[PDB]
Amino acid sequence: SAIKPDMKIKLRMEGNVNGHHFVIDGDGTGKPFEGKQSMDLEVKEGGPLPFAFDILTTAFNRVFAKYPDNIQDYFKQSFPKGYSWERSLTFEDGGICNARNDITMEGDTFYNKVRFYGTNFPANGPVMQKKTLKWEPSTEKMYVRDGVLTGDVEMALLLEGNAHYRCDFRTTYKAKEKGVKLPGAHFVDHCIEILSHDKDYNKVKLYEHAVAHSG
Repeated sequence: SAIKPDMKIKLRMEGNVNGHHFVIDGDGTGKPFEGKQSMDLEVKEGGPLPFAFDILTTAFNRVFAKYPDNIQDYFKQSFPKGYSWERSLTFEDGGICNARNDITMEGDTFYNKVRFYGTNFPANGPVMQKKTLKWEPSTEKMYVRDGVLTGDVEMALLLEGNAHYRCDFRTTYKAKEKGVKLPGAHFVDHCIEILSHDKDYNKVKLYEHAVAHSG
């Protein structure tokens, strides 16, 4: 009821990876009930980025997921006040990232305040050498841990030379308003894709389709 079938999205990300500082703006639209969104991104400071753009893409909102009637939708029930999430990303060669997003809504627009910090990526590894191609489609497991809604996903970045580079996500999600009821455990399938880009990934168009289910 707060959430319309078509919503606009505004975003700013600030961050630092291996010491490199950057600022990225996003402008997008999506369909919350169909689980589809896309976004145009533009690096404003720090470009051309010296690391694989792909590590950032899942930090650029689980409101855009199709939920069936039989699973409580914690994210759509969080609005208009909104919610926040914090994520750790643990890569198999020791790279580590922490990201957060604080999401608010004004009228027909979501605003996103995103922070992304990464460290310990080996200078000779696929992230700093820009050898990544895409994330594989994934399944996030949603459950409650110590009273907090938690999503785990085992992610894989396809690399040049048909190898995958693995990363474990853990995200915690918290409604701003007390007493939004927690859902039962469930799954969210995701597919995220870079649809287009320019030479050094200073301008990128991103898309995600996500669908909640019970297994």
